[PDB]
Amino acid sequence: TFQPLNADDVRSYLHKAVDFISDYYKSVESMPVLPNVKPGYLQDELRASPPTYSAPFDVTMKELRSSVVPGMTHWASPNFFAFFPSTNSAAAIAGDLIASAMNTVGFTWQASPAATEMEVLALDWLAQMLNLPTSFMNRTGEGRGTGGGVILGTTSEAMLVTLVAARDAALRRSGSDGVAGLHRLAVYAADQTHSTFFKACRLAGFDPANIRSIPTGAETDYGLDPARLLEAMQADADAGLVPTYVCATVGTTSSNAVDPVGAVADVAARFAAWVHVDAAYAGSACICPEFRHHLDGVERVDSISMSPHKWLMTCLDCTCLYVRDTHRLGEVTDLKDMQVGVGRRFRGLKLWMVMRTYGVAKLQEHIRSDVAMAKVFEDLVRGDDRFEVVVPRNFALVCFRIRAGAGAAAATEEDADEANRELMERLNKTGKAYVAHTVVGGRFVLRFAVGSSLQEEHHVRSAWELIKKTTTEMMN
Amino acid sequence: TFQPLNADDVRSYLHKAVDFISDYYKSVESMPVLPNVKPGYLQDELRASPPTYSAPFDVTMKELRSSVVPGMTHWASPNFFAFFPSTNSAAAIAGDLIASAMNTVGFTWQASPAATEMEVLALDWLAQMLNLPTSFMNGRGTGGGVILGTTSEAMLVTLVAARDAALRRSGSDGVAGLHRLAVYAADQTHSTFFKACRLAGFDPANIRSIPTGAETDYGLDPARLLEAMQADADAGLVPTYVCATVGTTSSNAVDPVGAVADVAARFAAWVHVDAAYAGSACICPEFRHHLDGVERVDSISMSPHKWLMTCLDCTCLYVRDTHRLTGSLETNPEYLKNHASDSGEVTDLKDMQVGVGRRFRGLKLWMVMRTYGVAKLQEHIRSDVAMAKVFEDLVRGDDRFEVVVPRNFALVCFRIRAGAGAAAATEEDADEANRELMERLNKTGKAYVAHTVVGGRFVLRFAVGSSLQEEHHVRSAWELIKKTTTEMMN
Amino acid sequence: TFQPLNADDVRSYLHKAVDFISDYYKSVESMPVLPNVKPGYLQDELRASPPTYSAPFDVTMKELRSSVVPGMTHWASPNFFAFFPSTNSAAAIAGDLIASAMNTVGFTWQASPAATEMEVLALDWLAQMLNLPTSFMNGRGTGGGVILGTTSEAMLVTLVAARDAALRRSGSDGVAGLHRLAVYAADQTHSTFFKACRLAGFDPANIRSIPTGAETDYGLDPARLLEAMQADADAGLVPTYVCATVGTTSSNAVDPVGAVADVAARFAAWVHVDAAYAGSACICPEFRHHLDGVERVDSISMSPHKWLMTCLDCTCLYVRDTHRLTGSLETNPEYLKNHASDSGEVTDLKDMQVGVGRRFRGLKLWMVMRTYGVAKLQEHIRSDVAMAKVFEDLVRGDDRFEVVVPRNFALVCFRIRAGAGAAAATEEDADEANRELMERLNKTGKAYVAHTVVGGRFVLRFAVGSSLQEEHHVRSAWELIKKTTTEMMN
Amino acid sequence: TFQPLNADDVRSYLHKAVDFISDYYKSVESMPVLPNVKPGYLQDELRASPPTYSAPFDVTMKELRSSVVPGMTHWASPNFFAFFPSTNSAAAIAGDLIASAMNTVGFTWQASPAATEMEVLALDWLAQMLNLPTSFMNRTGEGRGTGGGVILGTTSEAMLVTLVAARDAALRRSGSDGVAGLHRLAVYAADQTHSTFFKACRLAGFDPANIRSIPTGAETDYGLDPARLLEAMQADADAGLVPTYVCATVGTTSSNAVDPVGAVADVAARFAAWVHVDAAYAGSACICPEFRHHLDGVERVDSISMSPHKWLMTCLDCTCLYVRDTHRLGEVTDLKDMQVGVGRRFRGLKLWMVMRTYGVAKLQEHIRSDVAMAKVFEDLVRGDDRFEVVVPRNFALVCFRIRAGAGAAAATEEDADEANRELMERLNKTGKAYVAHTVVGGRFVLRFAVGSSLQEEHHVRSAWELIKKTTTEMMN
Ligand SMILES: *Cc1c(COP(=O)(O)O)cnc(C)c1O
Ligand SMILES: *Cc1c(COP(=O)(O)O)cnc(C)c1O
Ligand SMILES: *Cc1c(COP(=O)(O)O)cnc(C)c1O
Ligand SMILES: *Cc1c(COP(=O)(O)O)cnc(C)c1O
Ligand SMILES: *NCCc1c[nH]c2ccccc12
Ligand SMILES: *NCCc1c[nH]c2ccccc12
Ligand SMILES: [Ca+2]
Ligand SMILES: [Ca+2]
Ligand SMILES: [Ca+2]
Ligand SMILES: [Ca+2]
Ligand SMILES: [Ca+2]
Ligand SMILES: [Ca+2]
Ligand SMILES: [Ca+2]
Ligand SMILES: [Ca+2]
Repeated sequence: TFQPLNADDVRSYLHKAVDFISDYYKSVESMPVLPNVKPGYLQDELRASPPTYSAPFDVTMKELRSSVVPGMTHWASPNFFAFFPSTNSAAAIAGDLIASAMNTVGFTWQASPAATEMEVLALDWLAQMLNLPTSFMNRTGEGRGTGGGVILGTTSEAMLVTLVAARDAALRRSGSDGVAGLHRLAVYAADQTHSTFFKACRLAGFDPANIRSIPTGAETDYGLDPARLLEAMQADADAGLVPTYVCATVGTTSSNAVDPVGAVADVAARFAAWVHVDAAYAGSACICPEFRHHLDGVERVDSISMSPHKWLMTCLDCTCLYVRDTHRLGEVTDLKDMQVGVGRRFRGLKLWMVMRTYGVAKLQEHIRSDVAMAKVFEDLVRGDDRFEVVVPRNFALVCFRIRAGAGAAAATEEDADEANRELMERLNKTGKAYVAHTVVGGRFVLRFAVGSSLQEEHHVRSAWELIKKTTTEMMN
Repeated sequence: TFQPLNADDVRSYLHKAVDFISDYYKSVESMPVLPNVKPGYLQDELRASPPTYSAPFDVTMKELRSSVVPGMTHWASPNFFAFFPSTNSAAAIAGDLIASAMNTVGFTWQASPAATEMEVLALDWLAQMLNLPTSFMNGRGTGGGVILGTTSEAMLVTLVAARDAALRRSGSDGVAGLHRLAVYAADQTHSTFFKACRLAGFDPANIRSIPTGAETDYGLDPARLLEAMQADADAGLVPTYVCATVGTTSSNAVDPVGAVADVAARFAAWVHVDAAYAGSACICPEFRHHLDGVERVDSISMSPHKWLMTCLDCTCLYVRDTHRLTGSLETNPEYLKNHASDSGEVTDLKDMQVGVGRRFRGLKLWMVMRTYGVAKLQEHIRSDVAMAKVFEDLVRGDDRFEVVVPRNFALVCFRIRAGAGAAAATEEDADEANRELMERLNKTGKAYVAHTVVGGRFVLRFAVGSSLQEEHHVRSAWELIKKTTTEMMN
Repeated sequence: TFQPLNADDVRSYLHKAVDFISDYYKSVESMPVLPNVKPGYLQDELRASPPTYSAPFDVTMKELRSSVVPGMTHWASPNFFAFFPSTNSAAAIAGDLIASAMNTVGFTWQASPAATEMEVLALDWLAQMLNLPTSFMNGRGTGGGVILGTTSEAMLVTLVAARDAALRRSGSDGVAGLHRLAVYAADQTHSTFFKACRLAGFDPANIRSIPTGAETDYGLDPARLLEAMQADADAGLVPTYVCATVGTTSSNAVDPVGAVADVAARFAAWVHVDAAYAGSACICPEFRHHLDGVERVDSISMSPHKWLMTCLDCTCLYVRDTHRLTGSLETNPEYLKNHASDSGEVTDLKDMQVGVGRRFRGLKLWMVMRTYGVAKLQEHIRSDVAMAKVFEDLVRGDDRFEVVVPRNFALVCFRIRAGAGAAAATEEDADEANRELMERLNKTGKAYVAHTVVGGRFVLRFAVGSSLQEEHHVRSAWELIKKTTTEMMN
Repeated sequence: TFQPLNADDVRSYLHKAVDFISDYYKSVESMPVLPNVKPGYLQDELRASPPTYSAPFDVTMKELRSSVVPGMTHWASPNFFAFFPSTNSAAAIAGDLIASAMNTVGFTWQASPAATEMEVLALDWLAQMLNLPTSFMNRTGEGRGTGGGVILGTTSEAMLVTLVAARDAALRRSGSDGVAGLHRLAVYAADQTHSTFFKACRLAGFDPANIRSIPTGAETDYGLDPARLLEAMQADADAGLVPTYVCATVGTTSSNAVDPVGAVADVAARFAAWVHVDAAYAGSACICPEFRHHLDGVERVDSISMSPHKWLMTCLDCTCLYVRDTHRLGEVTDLKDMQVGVGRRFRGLKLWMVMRTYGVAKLQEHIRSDVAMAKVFEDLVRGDDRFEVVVPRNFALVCFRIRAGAGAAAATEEDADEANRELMERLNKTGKAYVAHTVVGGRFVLRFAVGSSLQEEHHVRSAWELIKKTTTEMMN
């Protein structure tokens, strides 16, 4: 007699969830962004064992309010300035709600034709927004493309599955008996490429000795030097190793550096190496013509990924992987085999709803207005001699720091490192900001990632006032 | 001025979504479980290109109802009988909705303390329901767990940990020795295990698919496993990892976990238990014996998004030594550093998975257990098992049919017997008669049945438990099987 | 390589269209006659821009069913009771389909001889059914006819011919004298007549709307017309054209054609008879008296696309002297010259209309008469009249209501009487009660009723004859009126 | 008991009509394009009076086959080369079939919301295809335009209603008491503008003395000289007359001349005169970028019309009128009042179906392939010294003639006039062509209008062979 999807519970539980969400967005700014809890706090609030009997959903919701919410970091806060914002939208939430309720598993087209076709559709649509070549598209206006896509959970998963494909292709090219020649394969990326990529390399079975982190410096604004790449790949080829894969990043995590995609593709072409472009964050901006040059040369690379669940208003998970000329690996299917596990939820519905409800023009103005707020902040930092913008701002992330010589409490560059750490910690104690750091050229640097979905320009200006106020109180 | 999370839209879009969900559940039984669409229909109806301008959300919902829903296979239908049902609940849907709205990314504990602490709590609660040994929970314990999206990822990361330890202790020169490692699973083990082996760099020649047969009800014969492992060792290979399945995908065979563990311990091989579907049953004491010996394995996974009313994605992995996983999976990039991670007192769950980011998946799982309670979760397992028993006994009382293997949970494997009619004299005729019966059942729209092969024989699976499905749906499906069969014989 | 008329597409698109039409007629009664859509819904659903690429016609038909049909007011519904019904037939639809496919443009006889000769034949056949004087047909006759799209165009071209003759004979200096010309119609004459006067350059101060009242059942009083014309003449104006209506749009009043003609003949004014709706009834001998005196008028029009089962557009204009029309309307451009036109033996129908091109509209009208015959067309008029009489007598037997004027054809004008209940004590209350009754009836979706004003009183029209409508639809609509009324009183 | 729309008749009558149409298109080429009937033939075939009783539809269809079809001029023939082709499509026919069956009258939005909204939609869509300014559009992507459109029956109706609006506006500007000053208003067009325009002028009440036909000559390829226009409009203004309206034609009927729209608009702006652009035939080509310059300046004119029922595959009737800044004359309505009679059929459904089924790209290639066939013919004529192409070909119409001096039977220019007339008559007697003529610069000229929907390139080449054969047999 127990019906977990009975009509009354479904409507009343979801209505209570929706009420919570409405209130949460209306009040999240009034909360401290970073919570004031210590590890282990939750087990001192909630019972240690699952309850034997059922409770009213109201009891569950009040434990969510009393014990969960106060322990969260509010990514949705307009004063969240860390990492990259997980931008979101009413359409994306509604689409994921509907996918959760239908709860289909699309491991084949037959297991749900609409789910597979919508994932292909959403991928082909976004490929058009990015102005990708037809070689990355499944369906075309009248016919078929020569490429394909799949909606994965993470950029790391995108890296792994393209690493595996490149691995097996190089093993065949080099006459390996199975994996016996795996120790001859080498892989390459700039040292600013995310550390999860080198981890993916190790997961795929590449030898630690042949995984190359190419040093970058400020003379290229920490983008990969194609000459240093060629030098490293040639030396490996000369020594009997097989250059197998290069990851180029458009918009690195630490400082939003940009690797030159076309130059990297040409250098890798000397060795028939696979080239993957990681544009997890900044890829979203490339739907705008004034950012699309960052992907020039993508037509010569083998794969590209970007994550709408960062900067395209689509809640997690949504990472889009595109692969060129898929025939080296009618029926309308995504590349379900370039996926850690086939057998996961209908991720495509929310991405389609985002594009269909808002349209390309609003998606582009969402990018442009975030960039404009980032420029407002960058220009405020540049107007205060106590600070410096440590690298050029390419998108909506600004890297800045208190200079050495700003005050007597920042006399040496070691002093400045400590002052910037103290500033970041003071900002986070106010509850009116969440700032985290990185290291650029040996220096402790504050990141300022503009774009939390609820955040408006006055929030950024107010954050800057707070940075000025806090610095001033520190320096005397 | 464009505000994607403005209060008006958030409320009305979600209310329109809830109205759709309400209607959908009320009307899904009356739709055909399988659609009647051709490949490529969707881009025909929606367009080839995204719109330049915006549209009211009512339009999006209209295209959902008009173009998406008619192309769906309705997993939620009470007449969906294939694969394993994706059981679901109002609480799980509500939890995932709230997690989607808060949309926190919990790669570290600091990135959102409650997201990681609730996941740990939820895993611990499920471990208690499962009566897992305390060595899988977390004093001095090394045990621990992670929610992942899939069994495949759970297989992948334990394969990688086993691989790295084998290469290290066997003196591999980097990965030059990877071609020496060997892995084992019964031939009834899900195909994604063999795929995860290939992902991790294991050599295809060294991935052992151990034959099984009716002698063990297609469970893994431990003597045959010992034979295969010893032979590899004698040949200079390194036996590295064994996968045991409790509740196989095809016929719900159960591998003897304890004896597999004892055999593999002669080689210090990693033992993982895949209980993706049947693990949820083990919250019931009459099924917990299928996990006896888990106290001697290295890892076990099961998916609440199959049989524990928690919408996809939700797969729970438990390990006896988290340090063996984080050794292979951890990173320490500068931009993620924080005092809590430095202190060693928290586990950053990015170090238990492939990726960095992750959703707040603990919320839905906790909401399911917190709202419904153990007793209701147990009765949910039991009532599905009883419905499947009803169907099993119906099949048994009709001499044209046979139950192909013993029924351990809520999947019945059955077949039109050989010699049941003039259109099934041979076994080759029965093979074709069962395929005809399956295609006919699906064509009515009042069933979705898919097949498997059990010992060379074409077999129909009847997987009970779709959340909206009641006993009368199962009885009516049997009547539909009988009547379709009778019409096929003459 | 793109072939818009390839055989495969022509056949399958049209078969899909016929299937839609079949379904539409079978299901239209079950839709609400009036839609429930907001202004602007369509571009929301279809997009703001045309697609770059092609789509299967099945997609076009799907958007027809999903987005167009739900926004329609269903003229074809048996419960459509407003305006005048657009009566239709399988033969007329088939005729227009074939004309659309052959898609000839018949500006001259040579441009397609059969298109013009069948139009002449069809007009002649209808003139016979109407028992028009032979002076309207074509020996030595000057009479003749043209099929036009609208009564408005028929009004326009006869206004222009009358205008040009008045200016010529009254000694206008070019069009300097146009402000001296005057035109007359009863105030019950359709608003498009006064619009056509303005199009032709008549002065708004000189366009006479003669008052009518209950004394003549709102027909034009010829003494009041003579008064208005004589007064204008005495003042130096030139009475130029009079329009008489047989079957007015509001209440189906009938102007006395003979006496209007005799009054206008004292001034040599052009007399046109507008019988757009009721002219089709005059194929029945018991209605032909409404046209007595047509033998003395200059022109008469009526629209088979109202009450003669010929889908829009189809309006027939007859004149006693085609030369008075072609004098104003003809052109002789060089590229259209041909021997048949030069010979004077054919009438190029571009010289009887505003435009150059024209469809083969004679085909549908001829197919209707040829397939069904006069007797069936007569019985079609009579059965509609009898259904309207049924409704009229129902209204009469209920003391809360009144029939407002005598019923001449198949339109009943009725009203909630003053003093019928406590919510209709005054006439101002009855005016509001009838508007409430009308809005309620339409809200049910089982009726579409619209109103008119008869002698300062808010009145409901009940226009019988929608082609799918049977007597039980009329009886059920009366029951719906009674029950809606009763619920309104308390 | 007689149901004219009973289900059996509807299906069987329409199926017989569809069978007829299928056969007709398959066999129309085998018929003589021009029929061999004399005036009055039909009344000698069919009964003189309507039948008293009903007959089976088969009887009706067989009279269509026996007596109607043999008397038709087959506009649908691939060998129809006259006037302008009435191009057509399966989608347009299906849409008009469906409109005929629904049979709604859309004189208000409420009388059928979908019909009005679809007419506005189809107009706004085609305006985008023509790249008309927003000032001619009803709805915009996110908001509203400042203009509007209406789907009329004819170009003449478009002329009349814009003439009326311009007339009443000039009467108010000039202080006229009603129509008392109508004799002061003057109107203008080149002498190549269709004669139905000067007729429309007379219908609207303009004085014959003030209706101006501006002479054109070969020095402008018979396009209107803007200087001659200004000279005529200035002289009228100087004399006390009120210049009220100018019609500019893009693609004249006789020779497809093109009036300079922008220059004409600027000249008319001196006098505040209304400017209408008639592009009945050639307007359809302006959905292609390489023809769109012909409409340069449309942004400064008051109205523009073109007819999809000529060159955009939409069966009659379909003439689209657009009016700029409609506020000088929410709710979504066409300009139903700029229409001779409000109260006509749902013309919009077939135009939408054409655009939705085939898409912009196929509509453009339909224009380009007709033009290409026209160029093939033009180049064949130019390769034979006995002929001349008398004006430049702008679209898919070619004007050509046998020269004087071609043979001894074409020695004087009067002889050539008679030889071209004899050629045209011989071509039409074969039944394998329908050619009609015009006069250009005092000379008898053959028109050759490419584009009948069934016509392919071999049909045009074969017509040229026939012209060569026939000329040769004439000249000896
Ligand atoms: C369903 C099932 C799986 C599915 O694995 P995923 O990676 O989650 O797609 C694996 N193993 C078993 C036994 C199953 O029943
Ligand atoms: C966010 C980020 C990642 C992390 O990706 P996951 O989805 O967590 O695997 C990788 N690369 C870049 C450039 C990133 O910004
Ligand atoms: C319906 C009707 C009209 C309609 O005129 P149109 O120009 O065809 O729209 C005119 N007069 C009368 C009496 C009518 O009943
Ligand atoms: C076809 C044509 C016309 C004739 O228009 P109608 O629709 O018959 O009134 C007018 N002008 C031009 C340029 C034409 O080609
Ligand atoms: N260092 C990674 C930051 C990150 C990882 N996954 C993510 C998803 C969404 C926003 C940010 C993010
Ligand atoms: N001289 C006019 C030719 C013409 C007039 N109306 C038409 C419609 C369709 C094609 C040609 C045409
Ligand atoms: Ca923003
Ligand atoms: Ca809108
Ligand atoms: Ca650590
Ligand atoms: Ca159940
Ligand atoms: Ca297609
Ligand atoms: Ca003549
Ligand atoms: Ca009737
Ligand atoms: Ca063509």
